[PDB]
Amino acid sequence: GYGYYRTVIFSAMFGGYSLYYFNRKTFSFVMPSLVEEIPLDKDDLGFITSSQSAAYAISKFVSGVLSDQMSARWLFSSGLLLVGLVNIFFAWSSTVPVFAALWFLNGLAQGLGWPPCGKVLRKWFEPSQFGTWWAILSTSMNLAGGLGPILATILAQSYSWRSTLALSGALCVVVSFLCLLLIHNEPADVGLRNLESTLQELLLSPYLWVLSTGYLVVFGVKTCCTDWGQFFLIQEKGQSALVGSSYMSALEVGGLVGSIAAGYLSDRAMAKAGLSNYGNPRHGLLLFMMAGMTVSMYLFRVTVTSDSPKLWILVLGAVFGFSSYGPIALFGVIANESAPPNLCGTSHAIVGLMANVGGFLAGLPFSTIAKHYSWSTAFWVAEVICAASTAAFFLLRNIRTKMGRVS
Amino acid sequence: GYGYYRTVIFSAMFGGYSLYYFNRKTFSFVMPSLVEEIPLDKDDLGFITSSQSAAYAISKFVSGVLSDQMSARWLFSSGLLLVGLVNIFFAWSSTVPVFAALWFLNGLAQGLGWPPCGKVLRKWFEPSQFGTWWAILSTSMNLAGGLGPILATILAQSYSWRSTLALSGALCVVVSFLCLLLIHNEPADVGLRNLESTLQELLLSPYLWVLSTGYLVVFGVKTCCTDWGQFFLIQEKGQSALVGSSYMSALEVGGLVGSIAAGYLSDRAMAKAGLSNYGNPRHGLLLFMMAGMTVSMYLFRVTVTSDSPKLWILVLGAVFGFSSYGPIALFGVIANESAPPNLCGTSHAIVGLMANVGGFLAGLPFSTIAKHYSWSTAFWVAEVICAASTAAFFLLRNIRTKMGRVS
Repeated sequence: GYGYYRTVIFSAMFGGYSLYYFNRKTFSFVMPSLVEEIPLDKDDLGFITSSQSAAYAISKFVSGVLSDQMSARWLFSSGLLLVGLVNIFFAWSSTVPVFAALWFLNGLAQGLGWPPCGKVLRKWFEPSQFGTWWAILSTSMNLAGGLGPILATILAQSYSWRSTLALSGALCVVVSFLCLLLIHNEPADVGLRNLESTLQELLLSPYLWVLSTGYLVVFGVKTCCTDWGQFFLIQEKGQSALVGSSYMSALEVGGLVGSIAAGYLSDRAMAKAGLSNYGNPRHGLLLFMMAGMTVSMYLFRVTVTSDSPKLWILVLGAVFGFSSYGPIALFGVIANESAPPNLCGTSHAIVGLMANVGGFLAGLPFSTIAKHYSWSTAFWVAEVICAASTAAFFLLRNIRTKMGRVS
Repeated sequence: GYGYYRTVIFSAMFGGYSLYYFNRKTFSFVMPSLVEEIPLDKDDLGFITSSQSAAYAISKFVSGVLSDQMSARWLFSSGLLLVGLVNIFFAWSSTVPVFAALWFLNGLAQGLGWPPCGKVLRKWFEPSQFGTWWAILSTSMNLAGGLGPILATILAQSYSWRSTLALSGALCVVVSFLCLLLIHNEPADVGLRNLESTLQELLLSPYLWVLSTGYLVVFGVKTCCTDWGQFFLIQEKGQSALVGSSYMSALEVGGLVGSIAAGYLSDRAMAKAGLSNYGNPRHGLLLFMMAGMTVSMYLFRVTVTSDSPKLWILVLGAVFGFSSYGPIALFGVIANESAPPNLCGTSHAIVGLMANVGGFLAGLPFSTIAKHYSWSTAFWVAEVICAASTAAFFLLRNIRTKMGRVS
């Protein structure tokens, strides 16, 4: 049955990508037991994590381009098998360049997880339900990030880092063998009905780059607020460290509920409409949430003092988390959905490369502006870029969203 | 008397820059008598005019940078003496490379006219009256453009192109000798009271480049509408050639009244305010007029048919001309006004180089988008860029407008 296959393939892909995001950050999760066992440096740890970041940028791009050509089930379970072999070799490693090289290989293999998920969600799930199941699979990412450090500290208190990370890699190998048999990349695999364009017809479509610059701005504003809202509450808003950490936790909880709400309400907006090729019924709430980022960063910049209570801090953290992790889910939804069927993952990779560009823009120039001028000037520049792109995307909401050839 | 010097120096500079803009386009003005006398090609004529355009781009930049170092009266009357010597040599010329080289030298010498006007208006006129006298000197430019072809056709019907252009150059020589003695570049020349920063302190100020990108967008949208609104009414709006030409004349008359209204009402807004260094009281109506460009191009794009009358065409032409030539005057006003006193012309030149960039963007990529997609898609991309920069400049209205050092 078609719904039985939707349930089974998405549950296997749910557990699979939870294992993916758990083993994208396992060295981050079991970091205290490893630095108790063997000594490292701060710059050495940063080199390992930056090697993963560079390899995972390259691998998101290469895996998005390759997921259109080769199948999704083999690319998915081969990525999880490579992650498992990497963690098996990593737990039995002792010297620092072997740590850095194997974690570079894990950065290469973590990219092979999500564009197969994008191809499966593209060919299986209807556009009237694509956003909410996309949001539940990003909730699998968030569930891995939640249950990661807790049970990681449990298994690092019970067993060592070698045993925990080796059993995690062996679990990736087992879930790879048991998720190769439980992903079908199209409904035409089991005999069900499915639901021509080239790459230059995707790249010359303006909606890919409007979507990419909107995702660039939204991810850069998300990343600068996520990385420096703690210091913005410490230094220019007079709040303590507990209020800044609880503001980050409010932004994360609001981000989970905002990703799920963006998916579900954008699928409600897609079911009620969808007769024309120009425009997108997901823009009608993507713009609500980008205006929510505007109103949220304004009411967090000018209406936060040292005397305004923690309730307003938590409310504004939840509303900016809502209004920010919603659009990142929606730019992923549209980069997979408004693309041609054989140019879906390429479109999502070209959009997701702007995550790397915006992460660099929120790391070095945002901290540069916050060091030279002030923190409020830097976060206000972020609010200006986000609100100007909110207005620009409200203008550009009615370009030809369905990409590829024009006929 | 201080007001007597304001009147006399501005009247001499008024007649001077009228002679400047009349002799910037005299070969364009007396073009029919010259093509009756000697034969040319369309690409030859285009090479002459493009040589002037390139030399005048280079000369606006070099003259703006040089007007801060050397005096304004000598640079001004030396520019007018060079224009006069060029036209004296040009009227007595016969061969095509001499035409192109002398008109290149006129392109080099027309740049030497306006940054001395900017320095004189900067040091003489108060910021509570700077915009309206700036607008009257741009009205001198428009008066030269109005009385140019009319009396040019009169003097080309009476005398030849040689006699007319030679008497025009001799009038530039006479007005140069009689305007060197009637421009004082500071009130400290005659003993009146006047009204430290470096170049890297100007270039690293963000308001110069926010102002430059706003002027880039406004001049590109002005230039694409001015160059292609005729064809947009011919081809996609069903209007005849007379309605398109009268729409352009309505945009020009509206542009003159909008430049003067921007200057006068921005000086009224400057007199009523002006206590802080952040923000600019001219932004409060520069944003009204950029929103006027937005509303004007929207109500000209979607509420113009083949059945909507010529009254709505003329009203929308006047309102977009208002709302477009207002801001170009105001970006000049602010590029001269919000700059340091010894970095005024450099700031105006760095802003005015974006006129060259936006003129190229409205020439080749705008016609490229209008050839590939449609005319309404191209003008809608122009409306999107103008409205997105309207919103971005409404955000950025409160950056530190006073440029230079921070103390």
